Amino acid sequence: KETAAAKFERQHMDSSTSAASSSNYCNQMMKSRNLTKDRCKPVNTFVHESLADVQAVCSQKNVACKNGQTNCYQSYSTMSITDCRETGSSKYPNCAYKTTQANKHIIVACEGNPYVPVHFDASV
Ligand SMILES: Nc1ncnc2c1ncn2[C@@H]1O[C@H](COP(=O)(O)O)[C@@H](O)[C@H]1O
Repeated sequence: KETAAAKFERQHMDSSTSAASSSNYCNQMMKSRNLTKDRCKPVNTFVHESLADVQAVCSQKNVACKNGQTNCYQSYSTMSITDCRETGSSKYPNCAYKTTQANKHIIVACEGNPYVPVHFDASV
């Protein structure tokens, strides 16, 4: 079965591109990562850094989580990311997304032993 750590990797990791993310990127990735199977997931972020670098965030700057938990961490450095946002005309099963590359600090929630990312909270 798929662990929370694996789900985070599926939903949020894309180390293969540095982030020349085409206009087509979100359309393709939201589908291929199975984020459009049940509904169109409204928003989602992909991180274009190594797994090691993203895992390392769990020992970086501790910040409050949006849900009020205390297990969130902000990256000390900016990271290459791509935000995917569902368009107004997007209609499930044909989910359509605006692709936006940015370089921002990421905030992730971590759990477990080993202590690893399980939720993408924000970018700042
Ligand atoms: N502080 C947290 N620790 C662990 N999981 C969380 C936290 N905050 C939210 N979540 C949930 O973790 C799941 C993964 O989120 P996402 O990475 O957005 O798919 C979501 O269902 C969130 O509601």
